[PDB]
Amino acid sequence: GEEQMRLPSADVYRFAEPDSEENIIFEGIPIIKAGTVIKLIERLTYHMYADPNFVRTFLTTYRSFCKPQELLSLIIERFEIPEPEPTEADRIAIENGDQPLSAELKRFRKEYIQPVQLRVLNVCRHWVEHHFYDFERDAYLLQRMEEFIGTVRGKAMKKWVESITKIIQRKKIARDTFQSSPPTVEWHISRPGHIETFDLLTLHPIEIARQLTLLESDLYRAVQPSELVGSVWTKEDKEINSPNLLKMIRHTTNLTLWFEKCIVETENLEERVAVVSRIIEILQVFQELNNFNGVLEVVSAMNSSPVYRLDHTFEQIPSRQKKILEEAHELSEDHYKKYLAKLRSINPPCVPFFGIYLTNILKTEEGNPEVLKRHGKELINFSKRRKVAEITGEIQQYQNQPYCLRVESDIKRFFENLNPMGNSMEKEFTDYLFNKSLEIEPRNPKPLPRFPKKYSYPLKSPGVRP
Ligand SMILES: COc1cc2nc(C)nc(N[C@H](C)c3cccc(N)c3)c2cc1OC
Repeated sequence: GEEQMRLPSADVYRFAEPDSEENIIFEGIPIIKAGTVIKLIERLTYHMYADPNFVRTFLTTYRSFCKPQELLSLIIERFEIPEPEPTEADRIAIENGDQPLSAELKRFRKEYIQPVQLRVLNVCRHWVEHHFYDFERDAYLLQRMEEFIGTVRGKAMKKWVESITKIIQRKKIARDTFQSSPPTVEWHISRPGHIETFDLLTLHPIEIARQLTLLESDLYRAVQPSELVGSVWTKEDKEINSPNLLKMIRHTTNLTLWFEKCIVETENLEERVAVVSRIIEILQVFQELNNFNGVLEVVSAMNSSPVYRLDHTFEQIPSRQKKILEEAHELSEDHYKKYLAKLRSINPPCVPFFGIYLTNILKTEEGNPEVLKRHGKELINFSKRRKVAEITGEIQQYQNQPYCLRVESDIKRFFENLNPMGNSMEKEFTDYLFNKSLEIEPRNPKPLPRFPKKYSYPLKSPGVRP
């Protein structure tokens, strides 16, 4: 029909081939279920309408099916639309030195070229505003973007070119508050500045929880949604594609293993009871601060193979502290049912539990195919990417919740530099922790031996009331 005849031919332009069962599948604006990358690019910059939901989802998840350099080449290719030849009558007009009517050329420029080109510029703008890290990780990509943007000509394009340049410059500059005063910083045995004495029992439990909550809040807020797409944190380029997520994972591993280390390396039973009791008090302050990430880190340490088996230690833990620990565990049961109910009911600020998102994204990545087949052709399963983007969107709704708590730089550095494993690998260190657990509390027939004290300071906690 004339609709396809008005569009450019497939021999000079790839984004005008008609829709079909073997290049695009759908789930007012239709929702894309699957398609070839060309059809995804076409609909990302569609001439009939804007689609901000799709633009946001595509730019969050495209690195799982298209490289940044390839996306830029494709949207530049999309932008470069050939114009139709003059009609026979207008050819005669041009050869006679007269102005052609150019009715179809003008209609095509207004109803197709200008909308598609403005839609490409809108993708460029969203890309530099929300995903500038692609340009920080690849200077050549930015050079190509600035060259493309800098050569765009048009009255209607001018405003778009300036906003894109403004955002890029604002991002380069960034690379190079509270209504009330925060509470008084709490000290226990260790004095301010005496970093050498800082430890689990010498720092105030309230302040350990406050400083770990600020540390974890900052780590949570730094994770970008694309660090979780396509399971890139479990792949080779994880250090470049997921630096903030890996920093959050490594913190959780170091903090959890440090709590286990403090517990099993305290051989004296009475002292180990004081250590465990202090870690439950730290969990109590994490609850008060709505740091669910911190609460579930303590749960993980208490449920670990070396700690969970310490029946002689938990026997001496007051019933009230055991019930607090049991209810924190129940946050994880029934697929984190109670945890999600608590998160949706609390008032900000909070630090959500990050692990649940990683688990659910891995389940979505492993349980859904990368491509869908239709008539022998492979289409990118975009609904899979949309589901991952919806989960990462849940992460983002809590990333603008700063805490009215004063940073204590020395305590902050103490927790940033925690290295319980030392030179050991994780598996070998956890085997050491379990073998250490068998040493301090041997299995049933072997009796419980007595061990000497290691702390030359009082074990009584100052409590959790500020
Ligand atoms: C079926 O498996 C489990 C059920 C649990 N049920 C409850 C209610 N709490 C648990 N753990 C909490 C955090 C806790 C309380 C007291 C002492 C210690 N050490 C840990 C559980 C751990 C389990 O497995 C590891």
